Amino acid sequence: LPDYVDWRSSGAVVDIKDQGQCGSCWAFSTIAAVEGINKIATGDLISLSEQELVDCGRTQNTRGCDGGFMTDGFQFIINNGGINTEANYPYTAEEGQCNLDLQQEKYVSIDTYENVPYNNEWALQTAVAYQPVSVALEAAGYNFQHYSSGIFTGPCGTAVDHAVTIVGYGTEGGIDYWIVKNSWGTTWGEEGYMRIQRNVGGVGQCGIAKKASYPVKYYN
Repeated sequence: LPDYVDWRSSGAVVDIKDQGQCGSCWAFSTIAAVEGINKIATGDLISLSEQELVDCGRTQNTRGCDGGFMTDGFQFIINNGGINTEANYPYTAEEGQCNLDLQQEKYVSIDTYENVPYNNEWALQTAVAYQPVSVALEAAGYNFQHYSSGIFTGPCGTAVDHAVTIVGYGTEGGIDYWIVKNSWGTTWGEEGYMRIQRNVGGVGQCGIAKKASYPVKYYN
């Protein structure tokens, strides 16, 4: 695998977004991964609608601003035959009624999704070498919350509670890291991103390797 990967460098990552006062992170992670594979497979970068997932993608386990799962996000886009753009179905940071007309407008599609084998940073690295990958991690701790620069090495728990998107990886000063795209706006971390320690084993740093998944498009 490559020594360094950064999906931002090849125009596969939309500018940093802010979920605001709403636990919709599963939706931001779903969308960032779909945005990535769409650029990789088709050549065009399009900013897509988190609000559509929040309003229209509710399940037994996925509950808009009350948390959810990227697998349900991917499932919705597959089931619906696509997803609308950010511009057409804008983000409100509030749970609203599913706009059926906007739901019918489809600008990006995915064919399938896959789960990265659990607790396997090597499998995760393999997946990230091909595309941005949706992950969940433990983001509730003071140090994670106040992260501003460098490679985050903890402390943090492992009990997944917040979804982000891995958009690359690398090594600096002998320390391996993942590049994480968060949805807390540009004022958090390294202009919205975090470098977080990689190759620590097991569940990965802050549990990052526990529940990784990515969307699939059959044709390039």
